Amino acid sequence: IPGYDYGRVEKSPITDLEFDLLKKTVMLGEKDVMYLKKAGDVLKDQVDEILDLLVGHLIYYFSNPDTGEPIKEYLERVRARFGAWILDTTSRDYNREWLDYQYEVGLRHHRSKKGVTDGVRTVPHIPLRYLIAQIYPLTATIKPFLAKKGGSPEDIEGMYNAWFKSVVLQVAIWSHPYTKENDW
Amino acid sequence: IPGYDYGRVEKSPITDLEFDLLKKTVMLGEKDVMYLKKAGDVLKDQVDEILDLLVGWRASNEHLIYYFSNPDTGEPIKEYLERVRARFGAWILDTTSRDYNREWLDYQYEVGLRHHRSKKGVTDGVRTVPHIPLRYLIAQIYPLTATIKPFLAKKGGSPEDIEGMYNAWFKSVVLQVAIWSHPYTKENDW
Amino acid sequence: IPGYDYGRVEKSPITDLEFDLLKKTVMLGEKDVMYLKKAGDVLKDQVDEILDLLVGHLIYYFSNPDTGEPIKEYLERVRARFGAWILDTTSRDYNREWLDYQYEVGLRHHRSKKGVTDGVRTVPHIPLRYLIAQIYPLTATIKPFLAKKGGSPEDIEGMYNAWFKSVVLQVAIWSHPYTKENDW
Amino acid sequence: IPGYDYGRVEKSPITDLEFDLLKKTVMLGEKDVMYLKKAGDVLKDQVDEILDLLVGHLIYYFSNPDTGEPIKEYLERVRARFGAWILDTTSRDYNREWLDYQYEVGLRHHRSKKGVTDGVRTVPHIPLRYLIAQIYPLTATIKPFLAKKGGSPEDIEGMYNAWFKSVVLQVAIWSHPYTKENDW
Ligand code: HEM
Ligand code: HEM
Ligand code: HEM
Ligand code: HEM
Repeated sequence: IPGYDYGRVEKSPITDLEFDLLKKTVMLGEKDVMYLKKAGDVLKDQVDEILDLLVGHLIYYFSNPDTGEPIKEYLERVRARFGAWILDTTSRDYNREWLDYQYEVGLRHHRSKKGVTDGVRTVPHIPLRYLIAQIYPLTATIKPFLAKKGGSPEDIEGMYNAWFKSVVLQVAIWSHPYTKENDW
Repeated sequence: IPGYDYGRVEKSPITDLEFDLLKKTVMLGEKDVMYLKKAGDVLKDQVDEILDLLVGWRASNEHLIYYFSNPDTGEPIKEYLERVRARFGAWILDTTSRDYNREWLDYQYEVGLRHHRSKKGVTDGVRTVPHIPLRYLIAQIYPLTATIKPFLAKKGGSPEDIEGMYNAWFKSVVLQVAIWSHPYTKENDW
Repeated sequence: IPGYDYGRVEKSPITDLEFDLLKKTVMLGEKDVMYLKKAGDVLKDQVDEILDLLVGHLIYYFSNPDTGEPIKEYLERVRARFGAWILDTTSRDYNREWLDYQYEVGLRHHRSKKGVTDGVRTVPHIPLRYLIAQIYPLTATIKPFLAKKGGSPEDIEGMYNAWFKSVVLQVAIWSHPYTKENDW
Repeated sequence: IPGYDYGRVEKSPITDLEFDLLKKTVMLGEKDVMYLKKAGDVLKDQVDEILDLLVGHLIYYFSNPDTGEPIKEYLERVRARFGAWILDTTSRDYNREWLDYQYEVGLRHHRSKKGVTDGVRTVPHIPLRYLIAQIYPLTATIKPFLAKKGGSPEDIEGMYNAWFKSVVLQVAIWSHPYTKENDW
């Protein structure tokens, strides 16, 4: 998967303790790690059906800004990495390697690295306000996929809440290159 | 409620269209507005029980008390916790029952400045931790969303009712934090 | 100097803009900052003489209230901090650090923290009316010391007026814990 | 100066006595404190010239590790703090405040906080061996600047040796987060 750089990016300037504190704040515990891995099982085999809901109004950020035309090759390549992110979110251990890639992913929404990974000339920057807003649809979208394979509501809620915790935590990490020095 | 300034704050530097776009991004529709108002009914009469989970000076609040504290001594400011708790109590019902209009937007922006070094501590005249880091505001989206759901369900009803109320609350919390981030983010990055 | 906490106190609940507006109102400009620093030169070597005029209708507030007896220790320790305040007033940059200490000093006249710094059992509270009244003697007392080393009357007036501006500004800050919520 | 945190950092886990013993071992006495302050006079007005020799052999540690490309903003911001360190080394009183900042500076070479201050993704860790080796060039580089303004060789040697003592003492402090528990 071109540009997919999990495990191959530089050290994010967030410390291990600050990360641990962040996981504590979103209440990401051992239970959620289990629920996440279980979401990975439930979602593994529905990724394309998830991808069709999300990536294949914010089309604009996949576009050439001067013409407003979307970049097919940008959408395809990001979609593929997003497909991997679905399973990275569920199945990776949320360790320094994970933190570093989440930070990378945040830089790629940011003017710092947006468009660079796919070599496209695109909207340079995704405003923070939309990254945070997106927490809702990207959280809520997953839940029908978590439930389709049945099980217990407490299973579905545990998986769902763990996913929710991860999305928030990710966006919390991503905000670091968006926020003023000292305000993060 | 001292410091509670809903309807009495200055114009936030966010336009009406950017706000509307933000509500559209979190998918805050007329269904959610209805669900929010219905959460207001379900929650109004459980606020103190909600407040005890989140904010008091005899609450249950966790790794967060520090931001209610004197930084040099680490001691929490009882009067800060009580006054904020009262405003938080009103915020619960403001979140459910207010119309999400310019007046609302302006107060959400105010509330974000009050977590920010710009106005934290000023409202209660306390000498406190000057600034709540953005990372924690965003992280808090989860516990402040998830905490509400048992209270939405206690009075029974339909799961689709509870989910509608719950999701609307979720949308509001995200939208609020999205607004609050504006004084935290670099010029042009919001 | 025990209790002398310049640079080591918490954030006063006064904003940077409200402080700047306050300096604007007392007309504290770049000229006064220069004149203040020059007062610092003129006064540093007369502090003890200054202190003997001021601290070594006030005495009651240095006293045990039940017996009316003054607390030697309290007077000695405050005098020392006052000695430092003379030079802090002239030589510090009037920035957030300064503002925070002025606010601290106001709390120490207030029932909020009077007596705490020196661990004394004393008159709990200095009434605001006397803090404001004291603006005059604490301003006017300094002027002979500003003039003793000679120079130009315009020098002496510039130093004197800057000192006057600072004393007012300080008391203006101190009033915040004395005034009703919303009335400051 | 962004990130420049002298006087604003937490308590280093080195005691006052262990610090005093360290100054005793490098033979940092009252004479050196005087010589240091005199170096401060001699160097204050040559800092940029000094900075151009050192920071604007080990560029890699200012770099992105994956690409080896140096981070201009990292070099700029560190250079500015280094400029302040030159004058902090000469002019500060070597007290607890100073010790705490030296410890901070050592953590910033260490994997514990390297890159965090400037939010850069960089080489995570400066190996201890290079911190110690650097004692020589960072000591010897200063001496022509100490001599340029003339004076006595005994003046230049006193300033030079005091600088030498400080650099060693600093690195001695910095080694604490690098060394095994109990071996420092
Ligand atoms: C309104 C908000 C958002 C918009 C408009 C947006 C759009 C984009 C775009 C254009 C890219 C590719 C950026 C580049 O490298 O040039 C991208 C990458 C990605 N986004 Fe977003 N995004 C948003 C928020 C989010 C959120 C909250 C998540 C949650 C994780 C997310 C997940 C991803 C993933 C997984 C990728 C691919 C990352 C990779 O390269 O591995 N996005 N998104
Ligand atoms: C989604 C996240 C959050 C929500 C929904 C929320 C809600 C609120 C509300 C409603 C208020 C009072 C507003 C008013 O004065 O009218 C408030 C104030 C406050 N909250 Fe938060 N809060 C959040 C995050 C946080 C975090 C992470 C902390 C860290 C402990 C925190 C600590 C405080 C403090 C110290 C105040 C007093 C602020 C001040 O000095 O004015 N809050 N919060
Ligand atoms: C009638 C008016 C005043 C009375 C009775 C008074 C008395 C006192 C007392 C009892 C203290 C010790 C407070 C404590 O317990 O810490 C004190 C501290 C002090 N006062 Fe006043 N004061 C008055 C007005 C002023 C004014 C106008 C100034 C001008 C700046 C001033 C300057 C100071 C200073 C510098 C200190 C030491 C602050 C520190 O702790 O560093 N006072 N005064
Ligand atoms: C081979 C050895 C060294 C290398 C490769 C190196 C490189 C660096 C780097 C990359 C930084 C930025 C660190 C950060 O991310 O915060 C830095 C900061 C700094 N270095 Fe070194 N350094 C070395 C040894 C030394 C020595 C012996 C000194 C003597 C004091 C010194 C003085 C400084 C100073 C003063 C700063 C800025 C401290 C501050 O943030 O205030 N370095 N150096």
